[PDB]
Amino acid sequence: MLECTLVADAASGQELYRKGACDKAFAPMSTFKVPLAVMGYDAGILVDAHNPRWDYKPEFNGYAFQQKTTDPTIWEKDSIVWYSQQLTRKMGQKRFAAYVAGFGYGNGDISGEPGKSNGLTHSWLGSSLKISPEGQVRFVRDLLSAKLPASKDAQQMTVSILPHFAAGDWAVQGKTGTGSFIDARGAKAPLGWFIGWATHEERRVVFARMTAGGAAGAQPAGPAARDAFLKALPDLAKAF
Repeated sequence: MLECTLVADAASGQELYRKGACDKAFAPMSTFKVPLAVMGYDAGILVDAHNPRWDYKPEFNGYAFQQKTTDPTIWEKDSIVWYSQQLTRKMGQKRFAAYVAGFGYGNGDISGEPGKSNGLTHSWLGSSLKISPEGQVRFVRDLLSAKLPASKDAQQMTVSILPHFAAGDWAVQGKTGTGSFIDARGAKAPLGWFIGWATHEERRVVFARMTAGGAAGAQPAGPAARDAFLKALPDLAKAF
C-alpha cells in the first residue's frame, strides 16, 4: 500500500536508500516509546534497564496480553502501552510538553483526542501527534549521537533498552508501532512502523519502515513491518 523504507548512515547522515512516500506524517503509535524512554530516564522516573518495576492495576485499563508486571526492558520489547501512560502521568504535563517541544518531534501536536483533554496519555496513540519516516530517522540519528536536549546518560540508557534482532550479518535494534487511521473513504486502515538502527563492520545505519493502508492482516502491522524490513536489509546493504 502506502509504504516507506528509509535508510541513512548513522555516523555521516548520508541517505543510503529510499523507497515510497517517506515525507507523509502518521501517528507514531508505539514508536513513541523511544522518545518516552529518553524523557523517563532524563526525568529520573526511569532508572535503568530493570527499574522501576510496575505491577498492572485494573484502573490502568490495559490490553489483555499486556496486563503483566513490566520494567523498562519489557516495556519496549512487549510494547506495554499502560506503562507509557503511567510514565507520562508521573512526569506531568509541564515536563512532557517541554520534552516534545525540545525534541522537535513530528508535528509536536500533543492535544490528544479532540474533546477529551487526554494528550498526556493518548496523544501518540492515533490522534494528534504525527511524524514522518524522515522525522523518525532524524530523531533516531539525534538519539544515537546524544544530541537530544536531555542528559547523555538518558539517551544511552534508551539506546540500550530497545529490543535486539538479527538480519544476516546485521545486528539490529528497533521499535515497532501498530495502529490505525480513518482513510479517505472512512474506512479503518492499518498503520505499521519499525524504526531503529543496524550495525555491521564499520557501518551503522538508522532506518524507518512505515506502512499505511488498507486492509488489516492477521499479524499486527508493526511486527509485520519489522519482519519485512529485517528480510530486506541484507539485500539493501549490498548497495551501501
